[PDB]
Amino acid sequence: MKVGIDAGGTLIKIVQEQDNQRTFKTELTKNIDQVVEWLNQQQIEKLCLTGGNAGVIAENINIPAQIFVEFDAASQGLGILLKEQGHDLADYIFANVGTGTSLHYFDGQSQRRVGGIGTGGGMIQGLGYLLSQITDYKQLTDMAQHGDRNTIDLKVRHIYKDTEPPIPGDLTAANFGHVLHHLDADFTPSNKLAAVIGVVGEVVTTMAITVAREFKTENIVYIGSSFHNNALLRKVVEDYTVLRGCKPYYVENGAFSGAIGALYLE
Amino acid sequence: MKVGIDAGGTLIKIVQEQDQRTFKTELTKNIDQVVEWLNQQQIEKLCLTGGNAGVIAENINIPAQIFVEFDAASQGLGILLKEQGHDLADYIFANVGTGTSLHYFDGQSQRRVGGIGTGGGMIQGLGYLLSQITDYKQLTDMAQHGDRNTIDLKVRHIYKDTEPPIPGDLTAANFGHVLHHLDADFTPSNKLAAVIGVVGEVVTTMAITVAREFKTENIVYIGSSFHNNALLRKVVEDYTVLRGCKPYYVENGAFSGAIGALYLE
Ligand SMILES: Nc1ncnc2c1ncn2[C@@H]1O[C@H](COP(=O)(O)OP(=O)(O)OP(=O)(O)O)[C@@H](O)[C@H]1O
Ligand SMILES: Nc1ncnc2c1ncn2[C@@H]1O[C@H](COP(=O)(O)OP(=O)(O)O)[C@@H](O)[C@H]1O
Ligand SMILES: CC(C)(C)[C@@H](O)C(=O)NCCC(=O)NCc1ccc2c(c1)OCO2
Ligand SMILES: CC(C)(C)[C@@H](O)C(=O)NCCC(=O)NCc1ccc2c(c1)OCO2
Repeated sequence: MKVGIDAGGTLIKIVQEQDNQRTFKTELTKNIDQVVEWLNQQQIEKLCLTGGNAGVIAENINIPAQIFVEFDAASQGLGILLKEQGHDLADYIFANVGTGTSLHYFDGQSQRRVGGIGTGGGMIQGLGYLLSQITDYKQLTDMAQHGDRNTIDLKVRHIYKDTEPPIPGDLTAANFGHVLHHLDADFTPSNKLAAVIGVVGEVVTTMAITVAREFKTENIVYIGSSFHNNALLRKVVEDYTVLRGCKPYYVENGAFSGAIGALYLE
Repeated sequence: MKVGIDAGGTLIKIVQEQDQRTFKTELTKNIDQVVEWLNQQQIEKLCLTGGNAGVIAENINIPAQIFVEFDAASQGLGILLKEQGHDLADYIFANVGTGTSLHYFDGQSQRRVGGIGTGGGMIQGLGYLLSQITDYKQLTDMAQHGDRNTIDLKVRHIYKDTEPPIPGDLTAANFGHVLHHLDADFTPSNKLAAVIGVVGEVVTTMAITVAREFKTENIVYIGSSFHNNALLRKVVEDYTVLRGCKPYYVENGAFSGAIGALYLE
């Protein structure tokens, strides 16, 4: 068997290949000791590593392992998954929405990193904690789907009132920009959490359409685990990608692009 | 006298000219008292811009020309840059207000090249949610000597002891260190420093991205979001220089739109 590991800041993504059967395992980066141990109990024909914690694994296992640069590995894996699922895209932006967010332009034969921003899943978790005292990711994300942003976010029509805006009125003018018009309010943990995800999705999508235009593609492929159990984030990103005339794509097992890629760079 | 007013989401910026200009600011909140002041005054020419120009116009008892904010801001900025001894053949400008709007100026005119709702309004609102402080002077002041280190995550923190493929001192995930420091103490300074951080960083990233697209090294930052907030100016200044671009701040750049309303007329 063959194993691929993308050991990120938050999640360790593991892909095992026997015959042609794939196994897709996720594990916490916090529990990296139990990944190293599992690995040490296994019969492995080939081990390929990538991600920020790849080296922690590599220095505590009993076998050699090839190590790849995660930008390369993610592009390779995502090419594999896009093909298999029927997407045949000449070019595209891809946005790896992980703990942080990295943005890449794939021109048809290779990738180039073209931007990055620190708004991603880490912010959802961290800023989510500070506003809700919720540490559990499922709990945090589920609760945010129950939320309404309208008392928190300020729209363009709120600013332009009864006059004609220079950009459409329903757009977000200012994330958290309505909070001070609603100080009579509670600000419920759900509402606050939807606004966090709101701001994270809008920033990511904004940067992505921006570089899409810069590199003259209209296809944007979103990946990373930040979308798992977060319909809200996936909605926010999708709607605004379409609103600005780009085509968004999500891919089955998108979050393992890295782990897959590492296997097929060997 | 001639009057130019940029009535924003949060602040109303007033410029009076006799001969010689006067700069004055008031809260959008208190728009009523701006209208009262316009109504008692003899004015040769009143020019309006911004989202609340309409609210002004329909409550004043005199006529008023209304100009579009992006054109006016561009025009006033050009004027202010020149008066302050700059000759930039082109530039990005980043109007950082309640929300942020980004423009490319090619030497003759401006195009909007994007925008983002991370801006002064988010500082105020998210900073209220993290701290319960509503007074702006106070909010921005608490932030100034905060420490972001237990809150933000650097690339070096993800990459541990191996060589990262981008510089390790870079922020990797805003608020991304929070869960590794659950052992109390998120203080209001550190939290507010982190809000400013994320807003400075998002704004600048957008700015330098459009600066590359449009092939200019010059980025001019305006808006009242920089008032009483050295840390926002620092965060933005440093990341811009990091990315190869030249940052510029402009004395009274918050009044760009007000000034421009007067000289499009
Ligand atoms: N079970 C989970 N526990 C914690 N976070 C989760 C979970 N499932 C999804 N997430 C989300 O996924 C995000 C991380 O996604 P991902 O696996 O792409 O990042 P990473 O590769 O660990 O980080 P990076 O590659 O930026 O170092 C988390 O911050 C969180 O928002
Ligand atoms: N005295 C103040 N009161 C409230 N907000 C202020 C003040 N001074 C600066 N600000 C900041 O500036 C922002 C407004 O920027 P501005 O350029 O005036 O935008 P707008 O045109 O939308 O009013 C506020 O969101 C706040 O962050
Ligand atoms: C694992 C990665 C680090 C590749 C991933 O999480 C990522 O790309 N994160 C975002 C990193 C980034 O590009 N940040 C942008 C940034 C923007 C502004 C900054 C800054 C950093 O440092 C200080 O000012
Ligand atoms: C006064 C203005 C509205 C001109 C100024 O505050 C501004 O330009 N704000 C930002 C508007 C913007 O470009 N927003 C970006 C945005 C990004 C994502 C969005 C979205 C809007 O609506 C829903 O998803």
